[PDB]
Amino acid sequence: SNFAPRPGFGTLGTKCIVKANHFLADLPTKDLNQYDVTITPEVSSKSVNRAIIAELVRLYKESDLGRRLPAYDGRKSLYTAGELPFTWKEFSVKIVDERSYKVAIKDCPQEAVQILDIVLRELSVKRFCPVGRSFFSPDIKTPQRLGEGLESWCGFYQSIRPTQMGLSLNIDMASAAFIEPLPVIEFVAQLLGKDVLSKPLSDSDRVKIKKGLRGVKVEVTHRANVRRKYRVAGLTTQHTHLPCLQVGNQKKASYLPMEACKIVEGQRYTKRLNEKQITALLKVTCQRPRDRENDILRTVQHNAYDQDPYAKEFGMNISEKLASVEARILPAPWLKYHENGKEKDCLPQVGQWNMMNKKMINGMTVSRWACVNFSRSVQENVARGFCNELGQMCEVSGMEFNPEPVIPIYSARPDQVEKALKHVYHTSMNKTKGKELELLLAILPDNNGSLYGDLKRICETELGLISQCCLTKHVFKISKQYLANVSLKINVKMGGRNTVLVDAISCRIPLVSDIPTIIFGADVTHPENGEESSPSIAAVVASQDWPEVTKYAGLVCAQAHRQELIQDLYKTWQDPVRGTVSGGMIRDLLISFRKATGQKPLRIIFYRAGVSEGQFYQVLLYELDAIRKACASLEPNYQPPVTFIVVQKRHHTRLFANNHRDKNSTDRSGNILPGTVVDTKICHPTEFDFYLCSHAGIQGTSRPAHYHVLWDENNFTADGIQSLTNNLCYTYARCTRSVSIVPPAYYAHLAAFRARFYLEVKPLPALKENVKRVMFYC
RNA sequence: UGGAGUGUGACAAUGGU
RNA sequence: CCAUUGUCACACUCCA
Ligand SMILES: [Mg+2]
Repeated sequence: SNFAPRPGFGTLGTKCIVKANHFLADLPTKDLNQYDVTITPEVSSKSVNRAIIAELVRLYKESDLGRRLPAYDGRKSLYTAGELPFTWKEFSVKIVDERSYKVAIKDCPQEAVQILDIVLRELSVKRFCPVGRSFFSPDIKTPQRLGEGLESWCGFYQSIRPTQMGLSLNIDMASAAFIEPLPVIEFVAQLLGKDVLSKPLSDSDRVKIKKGLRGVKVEVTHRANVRRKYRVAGLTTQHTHLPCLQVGNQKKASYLPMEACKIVEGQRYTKRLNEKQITALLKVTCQRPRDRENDILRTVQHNAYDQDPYAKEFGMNISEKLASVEARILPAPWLKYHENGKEKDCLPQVGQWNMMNKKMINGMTVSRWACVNFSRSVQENVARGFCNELGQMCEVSGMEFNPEPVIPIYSARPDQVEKALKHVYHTSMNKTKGKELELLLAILPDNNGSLYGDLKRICETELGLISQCCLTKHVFKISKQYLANVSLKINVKMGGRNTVLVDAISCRIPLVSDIPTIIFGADVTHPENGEESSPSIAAVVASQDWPEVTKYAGLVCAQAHRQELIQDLYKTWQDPVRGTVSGGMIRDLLISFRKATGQKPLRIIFYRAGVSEGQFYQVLLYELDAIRKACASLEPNYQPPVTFIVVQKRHHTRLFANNHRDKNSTDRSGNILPGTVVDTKICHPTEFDFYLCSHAGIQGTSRPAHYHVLWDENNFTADGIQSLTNNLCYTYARCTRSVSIVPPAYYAHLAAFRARFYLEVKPLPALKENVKRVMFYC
């Protein structure tokens, strides 16, 4: 039917003013009429068809139409200011640069602003040039060259969206690099970086220049007045040392001097960017959020939708100022640490912190391990020193480490990885009278080349041993931060936890810490390798302790090729021995939660990540039906209130600060503070969703996460969801900062990306039991 | 593959005509 | 055709 409505706006948190990029567009719903084309031929060239329509209209702008400027999308459709008096016009206006075109002519906001978007694209095409959807214009921000002849301006790309303030036009900034409009002499001088007038060019250099100039339009300069432009037919094999240029038809071999041509501002694309060019473009493409806001503001002031014949003939209005919206800043939560450490409560300042004089909540006390060395550079002494230093860092960071390994560090070679792992596991099994190995510190080389894949495939699919890898350069140059951040992984990998929310411990967080609640997750990772052969694999994670929700336990399965839905939540196959057996992922995760806590969950919160607005409804229907069926098949009369929350990240809605000279910014990359929520004036007006940016920026802008709360049953308040999501966004296991998208929907993608190595329709090999209950993937 | 983030390229899924 | 999103790869920056 319909999604879950909005139960209001929040009030808690501080106040601040954020200026997003959503220019409100006063829609002119006076009158708009569509039309069509009755053409006997067919032209597939968008630009050519557009020129045709323009010329044909000019041929009869005032003769028959009358004081009108009709539009044209690019298909069988024309949009005017109304219904024109004529009904049976006949025109066969040809184009000369050649077939007769015989013709016989015969809810309020959506259609009107679809016409608005059509005329927007028409204006952009008429003024600037088109390129992969995004229009780019030179005279925007003083374009400058970044390479030999490649110079990059600042383009843009609009998209109307039916937001809350009345539908609004959107704007973003995209950059492309095109060749400079300079004489060929200077172009060659900059390309080769050497003297060219007195120094003859080599054959390889000549071939490179010919390839670079292939397809480049050139205008003759030997004529003062007739500077006709021609396409480059080729370069002749034979300052007279400069080879002649072939233009025109291949049969009509015309030779011109290299100095008798010029660049005609190339249209589509230049030669593929190199390493030295991509770095400069990256240095220029993304700037501080202040500069991003300035360019977004400028690209509409320059484009000037206000003063335009189309705007005059329709009345459409777009304010040249970015939208100003109020957006509360949620407060950071309190974190409880083990009492043995100097500090027991640390609050995150700007969304990040470090464990100075702090100790993890639970130390799993690893006492058996081995270190396998997959390299020739690092040797026994260096590997033993690295292991000892990691042990000392782990002991000072919270859990006891056995100072000496079970077996001496078994050096090996990359090719015999299976033999090395088998020997190490079996030797250490033989010793200690058969006690399983807690962890193995692999040390794999810099450019492993599937060694990492083979290692993390064997150690989990076949052996059942929790592993941990470190590159060679880190071993050679160890740092306290690096050792601490690997110690966090080692601690969470053994079923322990290291950070816990103070609110959850006290059982005070709303609608979560009063009855058993499990916070799920989901994601997919398509193969992008061939077609119909490599299955796309799906992952699901779920919490496994109610008083504090920090421990997850994921499990993965393969599914059909490039299917976005999580194919198998609840699958039933006939089994004559047992009957109509059930299974999937939901049954297994609920069973694991029940075993690991004691009480069946009584409220499911689900964080399905990565779906499109086009298929929100279909994915909601299928996943929620699967959840209901799975839970109903676990115990009769067991229907927990589910709460879908779809997470999106790749969205083109930025967020800046009202004044960029104040304390309303982070330490660096002075965009918004970590924790802002913007659920007013930029969102789906009738569906409950809210932007959010829980992660401190580092450079460039900060792409806020766009949570889109789908079907909701247990009646969360909007402030309740915002607070719970921001708070949950802090308890990240493998890091000490604040994550962008919440860990329940982060671990899913992380485990799905992990599971791609397990394969080598066609389900993946199962994970061993003793590496499933713990966070193997993280 | 210590981790977090934001730029680009390539490829891909889905909604309306 | 017009979009909304996703995966992968590379580059850069930052952490005690
Ligand atoms: Mg993902």
